[PDB]
Amino acid sequence: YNDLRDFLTLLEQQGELKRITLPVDPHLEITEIADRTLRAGGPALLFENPKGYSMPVLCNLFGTPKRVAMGMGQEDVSALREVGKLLAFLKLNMPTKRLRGAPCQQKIVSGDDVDLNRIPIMTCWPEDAAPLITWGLTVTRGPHKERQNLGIYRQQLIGKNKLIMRWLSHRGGALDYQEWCAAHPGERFPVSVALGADPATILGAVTPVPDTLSEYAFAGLLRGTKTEVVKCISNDLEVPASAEIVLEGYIEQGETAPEGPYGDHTGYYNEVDSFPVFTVTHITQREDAIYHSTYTGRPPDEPAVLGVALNEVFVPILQKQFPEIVDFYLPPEGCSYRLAVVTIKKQYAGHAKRVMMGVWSFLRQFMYTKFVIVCDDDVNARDWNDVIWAITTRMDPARDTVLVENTPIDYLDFASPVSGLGSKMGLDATNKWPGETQREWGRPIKKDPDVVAHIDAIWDELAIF
Amino acid sequence: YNDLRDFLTLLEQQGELKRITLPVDPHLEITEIADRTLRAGGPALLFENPKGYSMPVLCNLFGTPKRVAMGMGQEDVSALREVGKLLAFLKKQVLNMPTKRLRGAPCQQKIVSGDDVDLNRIPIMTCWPEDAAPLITWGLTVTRGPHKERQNLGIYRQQLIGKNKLIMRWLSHRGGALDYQEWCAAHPGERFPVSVALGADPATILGAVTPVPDTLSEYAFAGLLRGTKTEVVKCISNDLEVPASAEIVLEGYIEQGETAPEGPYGDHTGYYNEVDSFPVFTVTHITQREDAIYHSTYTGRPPDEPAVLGVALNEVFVPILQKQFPEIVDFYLPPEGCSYRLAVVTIKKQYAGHAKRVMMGVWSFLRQFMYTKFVIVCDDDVNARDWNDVIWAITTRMDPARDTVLVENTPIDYLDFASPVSGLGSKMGLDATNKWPGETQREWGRPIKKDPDVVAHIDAIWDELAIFN
Ligand SMILES: Cc1cc2c3c(c1C)C(C)(C)CC=[N+]3c1c([nH]c(=O)[nH]c1=O)N2C[C@H](O)[C@H](O)[C@H](O)COP(=O)(O)O
Ligand SMILES: Cc1cc2c3c(c1C)C(C)(C)CC=[N+]3c1c([nH]c(=O)[nH]c1=O)N2C[C@H](O)[C@H](O)[C@H](O)COP(=O)(O)O
Ligand SMILES: [Mn+2]
Ligand SMILES: [Mn+2]
Ligand code: NA
Ligand code: NA
Repeated sequence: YNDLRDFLTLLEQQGELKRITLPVDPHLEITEIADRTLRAGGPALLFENPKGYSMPVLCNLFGTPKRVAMGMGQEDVSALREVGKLLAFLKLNMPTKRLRGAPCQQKIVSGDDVDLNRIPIMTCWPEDAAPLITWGLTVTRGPHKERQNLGIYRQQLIGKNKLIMRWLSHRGGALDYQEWCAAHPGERFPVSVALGADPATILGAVTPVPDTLSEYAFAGLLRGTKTEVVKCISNDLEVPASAEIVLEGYIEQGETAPEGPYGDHTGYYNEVDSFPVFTVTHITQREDAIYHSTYTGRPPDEPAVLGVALNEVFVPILQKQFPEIVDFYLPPEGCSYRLAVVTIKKQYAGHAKRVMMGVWSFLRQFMYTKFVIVCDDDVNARDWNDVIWAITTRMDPARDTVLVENTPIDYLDFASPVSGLGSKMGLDATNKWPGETQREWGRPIKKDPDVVAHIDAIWDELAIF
Repeated sequence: YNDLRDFLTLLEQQGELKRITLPVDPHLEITEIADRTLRAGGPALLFENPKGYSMPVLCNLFGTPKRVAMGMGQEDVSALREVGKLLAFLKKQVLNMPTKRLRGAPCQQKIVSGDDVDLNRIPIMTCWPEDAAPLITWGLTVTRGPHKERQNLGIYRQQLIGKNKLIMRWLSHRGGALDYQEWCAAHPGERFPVSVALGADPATILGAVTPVPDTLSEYAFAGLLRGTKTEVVKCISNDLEVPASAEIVLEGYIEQGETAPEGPYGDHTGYYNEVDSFPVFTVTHITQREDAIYHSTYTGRPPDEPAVLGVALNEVFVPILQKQFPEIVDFYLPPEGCSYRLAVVTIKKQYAGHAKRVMMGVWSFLRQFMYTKFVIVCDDDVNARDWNDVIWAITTRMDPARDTVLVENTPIDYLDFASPVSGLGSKMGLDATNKWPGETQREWGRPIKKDPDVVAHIDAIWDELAIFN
């Protein structure tokens, strides 16, 4: 049973983990180092000597797509499509195996002894309001079913034992809380947060499984074995037995705090807003605990890289519905969800428009995607040289652009005319068939596949780089 | 005086030239290798062992903008901006800079003529699988008209159609085609002398492709880029002058009335153009160096070497645009947009609506951009040349329907089959600037700026951190 430490050893053996012994400040400096590292596609980083703390800080864990694949037990990034077919089928799944004891409860501190200032919580960007917890798996139950939701919600430090719980309203945690308030007026909402669980559990948290299903069950499928958990000390929620640190407590109904500003995955600061306060009554941890953290900012960042790997999971699901789709890609540069490029085997005049409408309606992850570019299958969706070529040689802008107004848009997207509402643009860059054009369309240059294959074979021997 | 061989030694010293000793076919395989190389921003390539020939093939010479700059003697590509300002002023007496004529030159060490001429001995490349035939792609075609002394140099592609016959595919507004057309009127039925140089020095090659006036010889502009007069030699069979340092020269004539169906050939748009008739160039002499090297390239789906050349030569217009529109910080036409079809412009925005004035300027000020169908406008925090910045701007600063300008029934290239009607089509401008009060009623986002003190500290300890190892 691989916990997180086993994963770090695996990475270190493969030159995918680097230990920093120099003094480095959790205030701003770690983010700067990790940002350079990620942008050059370097290793995961373990800062063994954070200025002013004894607990090492692990970050950039999932800063390459390879390391996301490795964290699901697979060799490479193409294996992620198979986990996508699996995800199709859930739309008996395996419960958790509850241990009687666990390393994450070796050292326990509670009540007045709780001090989150002892943890090397990072400050990411210069005008961020305060230190911010960024890799917490938040565990909740609602009042109406047994299912335990795991989510990643950022958490601002506001006291020795107070965090802000910044879940957006469509998240599992926020729905569970909202229902608890209606169904049990005035009663404290139990909550627990696990830091540094095994990678299958972490990636399971972030994969959008149904709300009906526990993210613990999915992680079991990725792992091949049941997720090992332990009952929390102060509530009936279960947390991963291998966790490095666990926070337990509750949300007092009505209690809220102004959150942020914080730099966001779009590369801008979110302005201040109110969210629930999470009161921390217990902090449990391993001997030798490692603090797992990250940051978001201008893309690409670790979330963006996670998001590119998880898009591979969705390709199969889309292809099941739309078998004409050859590839489907959401570039990191587009803030991970705002632009999609789709390639198809076009079969009839107008086909591109059906595909756009499918991207905008089929799955909710893409409901808010404001640019969609559709191309033929001779275009590599992942290369702007091909995509721009297609746009500039197969479109007449006014004929081939679809605009739709008053559509749902992310409420934090300041570029839309009104919060929550905006337009979308679809670019039909497919070759135009009779009916779509009265001109003689051009015959595109295709490569000889035998020449390509021969050059693949002798490429290393050629030794050009 | 740097000839081409000196340039290749310079490149090799800097890891910018790679010699391939493996057997490689000029039919299709070289193009494939060069294409991968260029798309990964790799070196120039010298295939020392082309399957079925003894003459090495040089390609991807100018596949990088750096190497275009190096070929003009410079560190970087901006020196072309100074040429921008110079070309402005002519609309400078010692820009009446002639050629220096040598008697004898390495390009005439080995000579072959009449029935001995066999172009099949040259490793002429076939670029794409459905191309009609092997194609000469880096020939500097030299011509004189009957009415002035000026020698025009152009690059016109030439299909192989016989042991001693090429098709001369010059479009009708080119210098060569005008010279020929005038010769026919002024000397009915007389053969039109023409010569083609392969593998000249880099300043000559780059000069050939610069858009100088028809009044001026492209040999004179190369002299300005070089700093010294272009060294030439008289041809054997005519009075035209070719670069002394050329690796190979073809001499001959066009027989009036003689034409051949040309192509299909794949071209810089990434499509095949269909068959069409052009004059036939009859080759009477082939002169060359000892150890001659064949310089070639290919055009196809961008980016290719022509596109990269085109991008470096557009730097010439930035200064001219900036004189008119000083708000413009950068102006870039990516190769992947067929070199002219999309432009990205960055500005210091000064008032609501500013992006729209700029779009209209791109579409109206200069003729080279009249036919540009997409324009993206951004602020000066965006590097116009990095799709990671440009896509970021588009996706964080636009509402698609509010911020997109479409205009219909505008001039479009007649060969752009994607427009509804030949010569007529729409254009799109994307305003991706930050929206000011008036343009939006929302509170706009404040971007994340780094602490310069943090950055500086990390620069200092970066090597000691040793993240790579
Ligand atoms: C990986 C990751 C995902 C974050 C995230 C972060 C990371 C590292 C941070 C901490 C660096 C900064 C932004 N975080 C938030 C977030 N979702 C959310 O509602 N609020 C957030 O603050 N997301 C997304 C959220 O965790 C995923 O969408 C879950 O799949 C939601 O699960 P649920 O649907 O079960 O609630
Ligand atoms: C660099 C380069 C430029 C080509 C070119 C090529 C290259 C490598 C080829 C050979 C690979 C394939 C497409 N070529 C043609 C071409 N112009 C033309 O009329 N027919 C062509 O076939 N162009 C452009 C043309 O040579 C330039 O516009 C010259 O500046 C013309 O000079 P002029 O204005 O003095 O006639
Ligand atoms: Mn969930
Ligand atoms: Mn000319
Ligand atoms: Na979740
Ligand atoms: Na020219």
